[PDB]
Amino acid sequence: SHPWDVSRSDIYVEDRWQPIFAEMRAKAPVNRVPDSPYGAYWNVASHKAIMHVESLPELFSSSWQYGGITIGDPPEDVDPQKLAERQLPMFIAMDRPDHTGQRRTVAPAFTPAKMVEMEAEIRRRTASVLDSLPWGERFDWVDKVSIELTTGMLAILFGFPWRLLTFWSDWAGLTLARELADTRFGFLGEMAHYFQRLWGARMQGDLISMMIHSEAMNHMSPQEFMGNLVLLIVGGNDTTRNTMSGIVHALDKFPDQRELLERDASLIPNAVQECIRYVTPLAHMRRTATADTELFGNQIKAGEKVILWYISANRDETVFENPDKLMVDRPNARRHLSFGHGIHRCVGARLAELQLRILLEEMHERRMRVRVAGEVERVRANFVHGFRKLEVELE
Ligand code: HEM
Repeated sequence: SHPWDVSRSDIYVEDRWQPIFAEMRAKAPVNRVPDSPYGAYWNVASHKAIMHVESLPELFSSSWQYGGITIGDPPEDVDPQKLAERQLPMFIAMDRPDHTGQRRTVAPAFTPAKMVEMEAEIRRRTASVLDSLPWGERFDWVDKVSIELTTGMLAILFGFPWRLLTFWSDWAGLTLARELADTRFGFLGEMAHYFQRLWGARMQGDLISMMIHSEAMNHMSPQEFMGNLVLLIVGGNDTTRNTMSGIVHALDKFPDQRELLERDASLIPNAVQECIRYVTPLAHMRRTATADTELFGNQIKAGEKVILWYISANRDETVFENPDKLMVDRPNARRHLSFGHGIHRCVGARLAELQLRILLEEMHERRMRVRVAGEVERVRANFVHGFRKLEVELE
């Protein structure tokens, strides 16, 4: 099924996946892809099947041992433990019970209590950044806004020395280029050392603080430490950037909506949820079947890749009436799957929602309107989904 091989990056760059996942959703929501630059695998394409799969982790594992949570798998041939150091264990890629203790030790930084406590500094930062922007001129929003605010946000959380650490997120987050694996492991080396120094420094409220004071994560293997660092870095970086990029693009595509949001900005909390759905910053997550099973009248064999395509689920007509339309006021926006579902569901969702609400808010104080002007580059990927560059002009 070359025709339902949706691991190809063109269709996300060319933004033409819509008809393909619709065919799947109609004829076979679950279906097996026999070969691809990623071997064989199952599409899981409907809303209910993703929620289903994701609610049985003992049976659809997300463990790094089986291969982690992406559509890629480590090797080729590759060199042994002398260079089989590459693969990174991380709690997103851990089964229970290990996952539970690891999540529980970052979770308190994302209590609602702590979002009330973090609102104020975010608002100022957003206000500032947003106030430095040149009305009339054309500039790169990704760079000037979305990277700035998100990697800003990420710095706060770690207690990082104040675009700086976004370097080794675009690095960690290409798996198809043999030649480039060495220079990648290099870069992740750098940050590992850097974050190691930072570890000893704190070791004397940030995620280091909370990780240092946790028996889960105080004694992490070199590999795991790199992997968990990759998680919290990428987790709280790329997804929010791209949502931020997609928002202005989506609204520039759907101005009907923008001028309804302009009229009524009580609709922002929901606007955030409709953009997160529309954009789907991460287009999929992976699981690996743990044993033989019926999934949706399909016989999943033990060990097979199961790809959960949120990007399809977020346009499942069973739940989203007129799905390809951005409907800011859409009353069930909330029930999208851009944060996943179940035990691994985004531990950060609330923080993202803040950043994005606050932005939409002090934007609409300045009565900003963002027009997409110059070049517009989507990320070349089947995993990350959003923009490298998005040039824009203002009201
Ligand atoms: C629009 C913003 C975001 C999106 C779309 C997003 C999406 C996701 C997705 C799809 C997962 C995997 C869920 C699953 O497999 O069931 C996830 C997990 C995670 N996200 Fe996010 N995320 C966002 C923001 C953040 C932020 C701001 C942070 C941290 C600062 C963060 C940290 C994490 C972590 C740590 C995990 C692993 C959680 C676990 O396995 O228990 N994310 N996120």
